[PDB]
Amino acid sequence: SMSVKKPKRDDSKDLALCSMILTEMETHEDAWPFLLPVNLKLVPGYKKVIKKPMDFSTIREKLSSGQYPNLETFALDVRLVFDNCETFNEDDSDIGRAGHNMRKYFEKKWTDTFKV
Ligand SMILES: CC(=O)c1cc(-c2ccccc2S(C)(=O)=O)c2cc(Oc3ccccc3)ccn12
Repeated sequence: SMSVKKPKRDDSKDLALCSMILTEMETHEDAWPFLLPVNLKLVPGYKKVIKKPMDFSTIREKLSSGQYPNLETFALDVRLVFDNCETFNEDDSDIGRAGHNMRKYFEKKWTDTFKV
């Protein structure tokens, strides 16, 4: 509260660390469904069903241009990729499996990087 400062984590390396995580994501063999925005002209349903599309190229651009206020906003966009993937794709399909794999990959890096 006013004039009562809470201790806060050192956030100075967050940008570099999130960039590194995103690079690891981008180069994963199963990243292929997530590299570019879902093609709204070619993918019937997508536009209407998925209210907030997100993908790794969009996140990279946002990260490179100061559009994440903090590391949590970054993680929210990463998780949004995988949440959209699950909404739109069967768990059993190649894309749905890829999404599950990439979510797991991401969360382990997230915990290992930012949870002490
Ligand atoms: C993430 C997702 O739901 C998704 C991703 C693609 C896709 C897959 C392969 C290459 C490129 C893309 S993208 C990001 O350019 O859309 C995809 C494709 C979908 O429908 C198809 C599938 C085959 C042919 C045409 C459209 C549906 C969902 N996604």
